[PDB]
Amino acid sequence: TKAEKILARFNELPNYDLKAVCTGCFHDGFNEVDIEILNQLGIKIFDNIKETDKLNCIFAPKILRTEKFLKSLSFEPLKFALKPEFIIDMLKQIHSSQININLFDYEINGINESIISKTKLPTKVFERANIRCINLVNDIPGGVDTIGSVLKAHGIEKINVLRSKKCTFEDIIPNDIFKYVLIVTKASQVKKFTKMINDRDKNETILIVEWNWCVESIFHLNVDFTSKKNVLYQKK
Amino acid sequence: TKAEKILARFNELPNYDLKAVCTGCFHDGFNEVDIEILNQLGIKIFDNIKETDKLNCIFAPKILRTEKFLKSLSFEPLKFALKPEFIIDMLKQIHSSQININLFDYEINGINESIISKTKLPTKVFERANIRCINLVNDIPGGVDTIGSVLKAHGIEKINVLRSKKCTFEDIIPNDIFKYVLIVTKASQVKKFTKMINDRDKNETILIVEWNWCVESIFHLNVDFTSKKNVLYQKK
Repeated sequence: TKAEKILARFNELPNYDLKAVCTGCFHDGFNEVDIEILNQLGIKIFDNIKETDKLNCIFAPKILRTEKFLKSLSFEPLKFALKPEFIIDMLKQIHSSQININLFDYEINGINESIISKTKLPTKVFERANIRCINLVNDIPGGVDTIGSVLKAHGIEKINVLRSKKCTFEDIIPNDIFKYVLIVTKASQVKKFTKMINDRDKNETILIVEWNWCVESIFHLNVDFTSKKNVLYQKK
Repeated sequence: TKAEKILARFNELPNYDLKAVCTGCFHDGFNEVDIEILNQLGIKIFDNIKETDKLNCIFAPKILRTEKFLKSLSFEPLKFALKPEFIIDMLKQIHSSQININLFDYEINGINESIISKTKLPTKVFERANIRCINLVNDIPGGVDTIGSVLKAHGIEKINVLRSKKCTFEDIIPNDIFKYVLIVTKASQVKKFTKMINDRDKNETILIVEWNWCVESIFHLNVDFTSKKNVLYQKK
């Protein structure tokens, strides 16, 4: 309606083909007209992530530890990671002919071409890393449900949640290299799991890490097993 | 079949999803079984470029000035530019567990990933440059046929072929910002077309360049109007 009018002034409207979510921006959302204008430029911003929407883009001010940002690094592929100013400056321009904006002026820092291009690979970061099944303490910040959803988007097949305190060796699943992989928060957890596994499956390989180990692996789309950062314990 | 036999030895074969052409390589072609193998890896190598095959990949030993290479820069997008060894090494492994090969070990030397990502844009390079209709001399090496279709793949709408030397102003087309854009071969052509356009359409803008001006624009997926390299004459 009012949008057709605004856009009618334009001749060669680009189709950007962006199927995006946003994080840490656009907190006011968009009015009906801006959504229609965007649609015309082939831009849609989805409120939630759905596999069927074939998302290929994230808007964010910077690298953020959010569920959406982390998952965006599992898009197939991730086409662009852009600052919200791209949308803001484009709309302001249209609201005043032709659109001249350089999409490449708005790339998020630290999300470089080498990383983005890893999303074109046939594998996910944890599949490449041979971490198929993982154990996750249930006391983990953010809630076990969101952590697991992120880890599964990034190639982990089985997320086993361990009851804090209550658990025994039988509750632990192996990884089908490290036979046992655990994500913990407390150093008393590290000792408890080391004892338990050496008692019940002695001489088996173990990797115990904290959440930041995964997060950093995602941010780089590579697990560097030679690194000692965020590794709490390992037996190989 | 026999390829299945060969690959059945493998669990979790990758799906590279490559729709490729090759240039400067695979000159012996592939046998029936290697093609079925590649097929199972999600790799197909087409003999020619067809818009509807939605190609996303080129195999080449290095950056080449072939029609196939130049056009691969107009893929939507170009996902990988890879050395032929990628295919050779992997088929070698296969004919002899699983496939252990790193796609990124085979990136073509001297390709800028930031350049390849411009293929993700909604526009082509000459469309961005507002070079829509050009004039091309007929003695241009490689022939007008191939130069013409390379330019069209990269956003130029009309290619007007000029007969030198029996040539008049009426044989020239304007670019519908430079009103007249000419690709020439010889210094005497530069002088001729300047004289002619100034006489018949005085005080109009003119850009006269060498073929290499277009080739380098394509290699960088950018026409840099600030550079004078490969420019023979301009009046702005």
